[PDB]
Amino acid sequence: AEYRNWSKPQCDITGFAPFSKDNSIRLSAGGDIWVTREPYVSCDPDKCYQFALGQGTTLNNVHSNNTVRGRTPYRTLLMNELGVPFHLGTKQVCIAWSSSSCHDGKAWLHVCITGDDKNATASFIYNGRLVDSVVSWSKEILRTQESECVCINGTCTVVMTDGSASGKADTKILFIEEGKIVHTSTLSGSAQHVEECSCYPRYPGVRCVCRDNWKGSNRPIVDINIKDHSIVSSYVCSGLVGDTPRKNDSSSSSHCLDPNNEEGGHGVKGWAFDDGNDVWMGRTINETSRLGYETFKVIEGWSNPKSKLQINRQVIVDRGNRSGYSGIFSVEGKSCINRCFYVELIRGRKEETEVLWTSNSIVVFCGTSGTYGTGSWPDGADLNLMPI
Amino acid sequence: AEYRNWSKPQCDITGFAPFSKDNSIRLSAGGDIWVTREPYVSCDPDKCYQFALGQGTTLNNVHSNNTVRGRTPYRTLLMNELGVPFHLGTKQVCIAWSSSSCHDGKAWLHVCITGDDKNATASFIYNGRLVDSVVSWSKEILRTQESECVCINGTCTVVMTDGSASGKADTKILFIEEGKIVHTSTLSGSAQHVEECSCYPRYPGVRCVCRDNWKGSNRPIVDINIKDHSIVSSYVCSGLVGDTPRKNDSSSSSHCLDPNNEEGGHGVKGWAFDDGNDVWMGRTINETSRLGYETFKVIEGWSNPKSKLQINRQVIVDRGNRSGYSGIFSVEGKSCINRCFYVELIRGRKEETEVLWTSNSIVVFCGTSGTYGTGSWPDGADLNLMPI
Amino acid sequence: AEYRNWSKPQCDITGFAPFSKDNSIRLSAGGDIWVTREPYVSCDPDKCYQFALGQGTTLNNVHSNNTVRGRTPYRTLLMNELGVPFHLGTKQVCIAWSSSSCHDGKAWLHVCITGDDKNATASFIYNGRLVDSVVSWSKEILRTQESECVCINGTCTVVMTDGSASGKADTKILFIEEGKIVHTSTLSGSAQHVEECSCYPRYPGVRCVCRDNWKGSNRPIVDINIKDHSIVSSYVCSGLVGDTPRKNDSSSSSHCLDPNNEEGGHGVKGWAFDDGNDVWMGRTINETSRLGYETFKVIEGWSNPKSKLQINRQVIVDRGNRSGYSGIFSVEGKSCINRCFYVELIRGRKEETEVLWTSNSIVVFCGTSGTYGTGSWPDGADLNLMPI
Amino acid sequence: AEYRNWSKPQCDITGFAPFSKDNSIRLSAGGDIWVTREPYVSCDPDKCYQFALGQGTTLNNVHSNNTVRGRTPYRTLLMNELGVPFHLGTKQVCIAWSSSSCHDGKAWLHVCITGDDKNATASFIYNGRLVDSVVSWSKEILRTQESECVCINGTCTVVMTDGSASGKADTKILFIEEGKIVHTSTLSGSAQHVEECSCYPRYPGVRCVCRDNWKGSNRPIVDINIKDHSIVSSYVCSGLVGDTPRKNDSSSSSHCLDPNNEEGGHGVKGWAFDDGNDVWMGRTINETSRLGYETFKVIEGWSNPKSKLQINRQVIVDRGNRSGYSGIFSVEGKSCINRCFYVELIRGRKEETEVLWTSNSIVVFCGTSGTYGTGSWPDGADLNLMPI
Ligand SMILES: *[C@@H]1O[C@H](CO)[C@@H](O[C@@H]2O[C@H](CO)[C@@H](O[C@@H]3O[C@H](CO[C@H]4O[C@H](CO)[C@@H](O)[C@H](O)[C@@H]4O)[C@@H](O)[C@H](O[C@H]4O[C@H](CO)[C@@H](O)[C@H](O)[C@@H]4O)[C@@H]3O)[C@H](O)[C@H]2NC(C)=O)[C@H](O)[C@H]1NC(C)=O
Ligand SMILES: *[C@@H]1O[C@H](CO)[C@@H](O[C@@H]2O[C@H](CO)[C@@H](O[C@@H]3O[C@H](CO[C@H]4O[C@H](CO)[C@@H](O)[C@H](O)[C@@H]4O)[C@@H](O)[C@H](O[C@H]4O[C@H](CO)[C@@H](O)[C@H](O)[C@@H]4O)[C@@H]3O)[C@H](O)[C@H]2NC(C)=O)[C@H](O)[C@H]1NC(C)=O
Ligand SMILES: *[C@@H]1O[C@H](CO)[C@@H](O[C@@H]2O[C@H](CO)[C@@H](O[C@@H]3O[C@H](CO[C@H]4O[C@H](CO)[C@@H](O)[C@H](O)[C@@H]4O)[C@@H](O)[C@H](O[C@H]4O[C@H](CO)[C@@H](O)[C@H](O)[C@@H]4O)[C@@H]3O)[C@H](O)[C@H]2NC(C)=O)[C@H](O)[C@H]1NC(C)=O
Ligand SMILES: *[C@@H]1O[C@H](CO)[C@@H](O[C@@H]2O[C@H](CO)[C@@H](O[C@@H]3O[C@H](CO[C@H]4O[C@H](CO)[C@@H](O)[C@H](O)[C@@H]4O)[C@@H](O)[C@H](O[C@H]4O[C@H](CO)[C@@H](O)[C@H](O)[C@@H]4O)[C@@H]3O)[C@H](O)[C@H]2NC(C)=O)[C@H](O)[C@H]1NC(C)=O
Ligand SMILES: *[C@@H]1O[C@H](CO)[C@@H](O[C@@H]2O[C@H](CO)[C@@H](O)[C@H](O)[C@H]2NC(C)=O)[C@H](O)[C@H]1NC(C)=O
Ligand SMILES: *[C@@H]1O[C@H](CO[C@@H]2O[C@@H](C)[C@@H](O)[C@@H](O)[C@@H]2O)[C@@H](O)[C@H](O)[C@H]1NC(C)=O
Ligand SMILES: *[C@@H]1O[C@H](CO[C@@H]2O[C@@H](C)[C@@H](O)[C@@H](O)[C@@H]2O)[C@@H](O)[C@H](O)[C@H]1NC(C)=O
Ligand SMILES: *[C@@H]1O[C@H](CO[C@@H]2O[C@@H](C)[C@@H](O)[C@@H](O)[C@@H]2O)[C@@H](O)[C@H](O)[C@H]1NC(C)=O
Ligand SMILES: *[C@@H]1O[C@H](CO)[C@@H](O)[C@H](O)[C@H]1NC(C)=O
Ligand SMILES: *[C@@H]1O[C@H](CO)[C@@H](O)[C@H](O)[C@H]1NC(C)=O
Ligand SMILES: *[C@@H]1O[C@H](CO)[C@@H](O)[C@H](O)[C@H]1NC(C)=O
Ligand SMILES: *[C@@H]1O[C@H](CO)[C@@H](O)[C@H](O)[C@H]1NC(C)=O
Ligand SMILES: *[C@@H]1O[C@H](CO)[C@@H](O)[C@H](O)[C@H]1NC(C)=O
Ligand SMILES: *[C@@H]1O[C@H](CO)[C@@H](O)[C@H](O)[C@H]1NC(C)=O
Ligand SMILES: *[C@@H]1O[C@H](CO)[C@@H](O)[C@H](O)[C@H]1NC(C)=O
Ligand SMILES: [Ca+2]
Ligand SMILES: [Ca+2]
Ligand SMILES: [Ca+2]
Ligand SMILES: [Ca+2]
Ligand SMILES: [Ca+2]
Repeated sequence: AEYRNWSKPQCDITGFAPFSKDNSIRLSAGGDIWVTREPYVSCDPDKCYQFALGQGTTLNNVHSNNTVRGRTPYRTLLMNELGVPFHLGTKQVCIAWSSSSCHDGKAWLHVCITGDDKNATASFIYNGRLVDSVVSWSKEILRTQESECVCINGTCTVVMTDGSASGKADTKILFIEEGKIVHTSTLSGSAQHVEECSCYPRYPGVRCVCRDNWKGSNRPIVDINIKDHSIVSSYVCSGLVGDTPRKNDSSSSSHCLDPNNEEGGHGVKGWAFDDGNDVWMGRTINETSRLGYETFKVIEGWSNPKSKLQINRQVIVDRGNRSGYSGIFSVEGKSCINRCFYVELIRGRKEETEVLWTSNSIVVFCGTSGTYGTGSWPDGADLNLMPI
Repeated sequence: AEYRNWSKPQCDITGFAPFSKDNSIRLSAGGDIWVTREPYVSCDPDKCYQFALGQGTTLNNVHSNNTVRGRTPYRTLLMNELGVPFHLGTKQVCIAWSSSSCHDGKAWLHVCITGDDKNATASFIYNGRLVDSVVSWSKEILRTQESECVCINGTCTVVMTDGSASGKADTKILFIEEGKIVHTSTLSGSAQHVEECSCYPRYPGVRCVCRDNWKGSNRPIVDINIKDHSIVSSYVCSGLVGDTPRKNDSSSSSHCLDPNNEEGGHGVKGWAFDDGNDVWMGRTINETSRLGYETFKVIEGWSNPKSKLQINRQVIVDRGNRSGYSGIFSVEGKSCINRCFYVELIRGRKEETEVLWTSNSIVVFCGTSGTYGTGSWPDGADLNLMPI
Repeated sequence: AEYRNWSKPQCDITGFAPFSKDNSIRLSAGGDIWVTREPYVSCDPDKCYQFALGQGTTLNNVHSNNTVRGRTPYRTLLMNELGVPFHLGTKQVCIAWSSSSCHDGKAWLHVCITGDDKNATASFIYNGRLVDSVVSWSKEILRTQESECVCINGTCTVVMTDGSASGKADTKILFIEEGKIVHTSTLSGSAQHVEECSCYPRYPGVRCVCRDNWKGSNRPIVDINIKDHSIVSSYVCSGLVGDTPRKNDSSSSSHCLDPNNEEGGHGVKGWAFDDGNDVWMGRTINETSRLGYETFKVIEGWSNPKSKLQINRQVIVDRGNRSGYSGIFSVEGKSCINRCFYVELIRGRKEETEVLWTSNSIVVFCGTSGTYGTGSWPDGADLNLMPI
Repeated sequence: AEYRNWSKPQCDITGFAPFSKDNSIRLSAGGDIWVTREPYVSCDPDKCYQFALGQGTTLNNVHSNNTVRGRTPYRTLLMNELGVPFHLGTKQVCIAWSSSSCHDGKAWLHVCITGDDKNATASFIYNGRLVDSVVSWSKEILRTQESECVCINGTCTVVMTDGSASGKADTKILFIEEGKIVHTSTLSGSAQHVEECSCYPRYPGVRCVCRDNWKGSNRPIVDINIKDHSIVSSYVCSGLVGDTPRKNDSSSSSHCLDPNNEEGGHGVKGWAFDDGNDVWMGRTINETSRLGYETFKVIEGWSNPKSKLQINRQVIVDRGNRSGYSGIFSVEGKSCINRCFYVELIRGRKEETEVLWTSNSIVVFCGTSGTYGTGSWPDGADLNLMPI
């Protein structure tokens, strides 16, 4: 086994094709399925695995009540092969209400945060063993990506924030080798608030596209230079913006360095990446809430804060169906690195009062250099008919 | 791991021996089992896998109501080892209301079609990743085999159809190397309508025996040449025809070039293969309905359209129980390529109104050069006793 | 991977140590467990597998009614790693209401029989593909061992019977190389009725201890020469006799060549093996019924038929508890071949009328050259409480 | 594949990081989970496994009543990958009401004990086959570690006891090569009563921290020389003692050689290990019943029976919640050997009478040389809302 260098060009992309659906909730009206949230996908060199933070309970289960809650000691990171839904034989790989995993070509790294809000613990687990742990530095909800980390030449990076959800917070980038935190750069550049980054390998370094929970409804970018541990940061220029909430298509605007100050509060995890001076991005369809899910290309949207020219729209989930978190992952082809993404399909509380639980299912698309059509692929469960 | 070439002669066949039964429905009365239809069987160099098209629901499950429906955004392609019923630990390999799959000696190809009726998308998945996709070309229910594809020297082939189900349609044959659509030949020859081909290797090409849904109760044949991509086609000469509905044995007739025009409309997926000038074929035992299942050799049935001389019959499913789709697969023996087939045993709606769902189980026989006896192997669930 | 030769001295045995137990019936009151009968154990070079004949149903399932029946089309051979109870992810490896399996060092052979009572088919499955089959020869319930077969230098041997359960039946021994029947030898020597042979390797031959459903309460021995395919047969001399029914310890007697004629009608599958001129053997504790199980050694039990001198008695299952079929299998130690055995633990109809089903769990013991104690390991379910 | 030698220095330990939690009781409220007690953790070179002792029943079952009982013939030793809950497809690896396991580099070894209280039997199962067995010597409950054994150069040591739980009793140390009992030295030194040892490699020997159930709330230490098979023994010096029950912190005293005589009756399985002349150790928070769980470092606590200076306290389970047995396991890193530990979270009878069953879940923590914070990880099920 050799370490992944990811030293290949990005695959040509014309949009994304259908790849996976798990049907989790539909399956839990007549099965034993875990209650989850903040799912994501990552792949070893052969195949892809789906992750989630469980709630330490199944759905048809009295312990399902009040699983809207985001941190409990009973939360663990679930790991299955992609498209094997989270059944009772599912492996909980570490204790965590916040997590990030990646495979460096030789083994899996997992980053797992659990414990008190003010004194949380991050564990670093590699080749099935604990190798390290750092402590919460600002004492306010140590948290990480909720999607895959990236590993170049055996050096894996992960972005972590401790701090205010609504003011300056303390963001750091760790560099992990065979499970050991070898360096710790602190955030730099113009990004003013950073959360749940969707990172991808852009040789010779790593690029991430994040959530700004404070004053931006445009999206932070982070460059990460893997050799000298340096960081620069900014915002996704595209005048069509990827956070939720945000203003409508006619009003909005963006900046290449600063938060647009537009409904900037709150947000949703999301993803975008670059194709020359253009930008591929996904986002919710509804501008203020977590309904529907679209991707597209904005022409010159990577390098022009004034561009609002989308081509290649694809509806993933239609505006009548709930979406949620979403992130990126990278798959290595014979000739190129492909970009793929997942979409958390949230059901239940607080938005849906037909039940007492909160959970998700998931849908995964992958870039293609070929052709595709339309469709829609929601969660498809009926809550009025669900275990009451 | 070298590519499969299948460059061994077809095994001496005196008939078929019992190979596999999954018992899916009876089990789903006392366990959480997937609702499925359109199963098939394919096998890697070491062992055999069963596939099927899930309904994103288990049987004892409120979402099972209405699963008679062909295309939903929740249908996914399920894959287990042969004889492992579709339990909740079953992997979904892609989103699909129409698929095919083959292993090429090195890795699995899946051809998965999902999306809108008028704008379907086919994804091509190889060695664990999306490598390609085509849109619907005629915008009228893009569909493929519902059984194994075939790969020789690392080029795999699949047959797809877009367009009318009761008039001329647009059938193409795709050639695929490591998940990459490398050529697209268009259908040619006498065959006038084509659906759901059951293809076998037959060095140095591939042979398919399909379903004409338009004016044929005789079955289409499709020859595929692999090195130059040329396609010819015709019908199965035998005067005892393989489709359902059809005319009875005294009344029916056939042609080697055109459809026969006898109850030709509609159909069922089925299979045949040649042995010199003789034809082995399975079919249903009722003329108009998917009841029972039989197999036999029609002597000179591959090259004389008047021949109705059948020998070596066997009742696979007795005339009073339910059959359905049926297809071939080829298994590489020590000295020869053998031929086997599964039979979909469809139960429930709309033919059976004791329940609200529609599902299948399966039985599998394999070619034998040895000896054998008689029996019947239906689904054997009581729908009078099933889930509410 | 080399073939098994089994060419090592047989291990020293002082009695048997506990090895495995599946508590299947106990689990089936709070889980989905297969209904089975006629279980057995066979090991690959690395580890053991547990086998059984299914009823195409789990226990908490409406279809479990009249699982007393011994031949339906819904019966399959189930195969798990030893210890892993028959849950829904259990593989059904072939269609069988009578089976025998065994690993030759390179791959598994399975010998499965299904079909009509008067025309059944035995399928031979090797390295995951169908390689041969044979028709019933006497048209009267073709059956086989219901426990492991034995393979030497890549030649496997299995004993099958077809014919009357209460008169002269037609017993044959097959030699199967890589799934292919290379020879069929008919039964020879002095044994007058043969069924359900528990066979073990004994370099260079194979040897089997069987059941006489006809006139014997002593046990047929069959002896198979693997190179020149010769058969002899006789009975287990021991005045202590292993079949059930039988006369009591004081009243019973035996014979080295003929059936004792003492309560010979009916029987049970059991086992024995030589230890110089002595015999180790198991049997039900009760004379006329399938209650309790015991093993002991009988000094000069292999060669002198007047001997009734037992020693090293062990109670495996106490006399107030149900037992059943039992059979031998051999595990290869570093320097010698060990000998182990399984006791079927039958619960349900028609002996126990509290429930409508008929199922079993199992317990497994292995030869030791060490010291051991006492105990009793029954099935331990309470049927006064099981489903309905 | 070479034997494990464990010939690396012990890793720096500043404390413990969260590693795994299995949430077994909460899951059993809506899913089929085994009833277990006396769980523990051991790892092959690649990955860890959670073992436990099954009550031969799942939780939602009639057979779960009276699982408070310690020894029945339905108990088996369960084995899953760490973080995979004891679901229906979990392997039962041998019959055991008391057990121990280690991997020696090449394969697994299981020491399992079952049978009559006064004539128990212990089976030694190595690389999937029974290699040995010894009877109960003092005919008063042969029992063993209930946590991992330890192997060095392919020789495994395990500690067993036969005799009184409140008096002199007979402890022995077995030395096992590939499942073969090669030698047996008996207990020697000032250790007066020894049970349930939590052992760990300490090249070139093995050391163990045990339970004294007779006169000592300090914990026996046992040192095992692997080369001359010689045994010394004593007690953990630290003034804060590891047993439950015990006196409070201002009353407690120890002794390096003899039992303290302080509420010395009864006990709980627990662990400690040396770090220079300091000791690392865990224990229940509450001094007299199994409530809460804590770990800390005692400065000079390994060598000075007067030292009561603890540093680095961590609460694993808060004092409102239930703990139980806890043991140690060792994990080989690149440079050094890490120490880890599990905690049993016992729920139900006798202490809690809302339900009729007794079962557990586990939480697991690992040595770290990095940093950490606080938290509490109880079992977290609601027995009020549990199955009747
Ligand atoms: C089968 O499926 C295919 C593939 O998904 C569909 O083709 C896509 O259709 C979408 C939707 O129309 C296209 O996305 C849109 O592109 C527009 C640009 O289109 C033209 O204009 C420019 C500039 O003059 C030309 O250069 C270019 O060649 C085009 O002719 C954008 O304007 C769209 O954005 C606007 O529309 C959406 C609604 O669609 C609004 O909600 C937005 O806010 C915005 O106002 C959008 O980006 C996409 O490019 C097509 N892709 C491909 C590869 O063909 C087929 O339509 C479908 N077939 C059927 C029968 O449904
Ligand atoms: C035990 O199991 C074996 C194996 O399955 C059975 O043997 C098979 O039996 C079937 C059914 O009879 C045979 O198939 C039939 O072949 C007929 C050919 O007739 C003759 O063929 C030659 C010479 O002509 C002779 O060798 C032979 O003796 C025959 O007399 C076909 O005409 C049959 O088709 C017609 O009948 C069926 C109903 O049976 C109709 O439904 C058809 O539409 C059609 O009108 C039929 O195909 C088969 O060849 C046998 N195989 C072998 C290997 O022997 C035994 O039947 C079974 N035994 C018992 C006692 O149950
Ligand atoms: C702890 O566990 C061990 C191992 O299981 C037990 O020791 C075994 O005890 C059994 C039962 O008594 C023994 O089996 C019996 O052997 C007898 C041999 O006769 C004597 O001769 C030998 C050698 O000459 C002497 O060493 C010895 O003293 C014997 O007395 C047979 O005669 C017995 O058969 C009769 O008894 C049984 C039931 O008791 C009847 O059902 C039969 O029909 C028959 O009439 C019997 O076979 C066995 O050999 C012992 N094994 C070993 C290895 O020593 C301990 O008993 C047990 N301890 C406790 C307290 O339970
Ligand atoms: C975030 O997370 C970390 C990690 O858990 C916490 O830091 C630990 O805090 C605990 C609890 O206080 C510390 O353990 C305690 O250590 C005392 C040491 O005494 C002093 O002396 C040293 C130098 O000799 C100084 O460095 C230190 O500042 C101390 O003043 C022990 O004496 C304590 O034992 C007594 O208290 C406990 C209750 O705490 C009683 O139950 C005992 O019986 C006894 O009376 C105690 O064990 C631990 O050392 C810290 N570890 C580290 C690495 O710093 C943070 O507290 C936490 N932050 C927040 C805000 O929660
Ligand atoms: C269990 O099986 C028996 C036998 O199949 C069932 O009893 C038979 O039911 C049929 C149709 O209802 C009757 O015509 C017969 O008279 C019955 N036969 C016998 C031998 O009794 C019985 O109903 C089944 N039990 C359940 C609960 O379904
Ligand atoms: C569901 O839970 C509601 C809110 O309960 C709160 O959160 C839970 C997890 C507990 O910690 C509890 O003490 C809190 O009050 C309840 O009001 C409601 O009764 C529950 N519903 C059911 C059906 O149990
Ligand atoms: C079962 O469904 C019946 C009709 O189904 C209709 O079409 C499909 C696509 C469903 O999604 C459904 O919502 C539509 O109404 C219903 O009329 C009937 O009430 C249903 N029965 C039960 C028991 O739920
Ligand atoms: C639960 O069990 C109680 C105690 O009975 C004991 O345990 C069972 C398993 C048997 O071995 C019995 O002979 C023992 O005395 C019962 O007294 C009680 O009723 C049981 N409760 C229920 C609900 O079944
Ligand atoms: C967009 O939002 C603003 C609300 O601030 C509104 O004035 C404007 O008309 C909206 N435009 C459209 C096209 O919805
Ligand atoms: C956004 O979401 C809410 C959900 O209640 C809906 O009522 C509103 O109309 C949506 N608006 C748009 C423009 O999609
Ligand atoms: C077959 O059925 C049709 C009825 O439409 C008829 O042409 C013919 O007479 C039938 N043949 C036999 C043998 O019944
Ligand atoms: C075919 O099936 C139908 C439906 O029950 C039946 O009524 C009919 O008689 C069958 N036809 C023949 C020829 O057996
Ligand atoms: C054995 O059975 C016979 C009946 O044939 C009876 O007379 C005798 O008492 C029995 N002997 C023993 C030892 O049970
Ligand atoms: C067998 O059971 C019967 C009662 O059904 C009993 O009388 C007979 O003696 C039993 N044999 C033994 C050895 O217990
Ligand atoms: C410890 O636990 C016991 C058992 O319930 C309880 O009575 C007692 O109050 C506790 N003691 C302390 C000091 O917390
Ligand atoms: Ca925002
Ligand atoms: Ca259930
Ligand atoms: Ca047709
Ligand atoms: Ca008999
Ligand atoms: Ca004590």
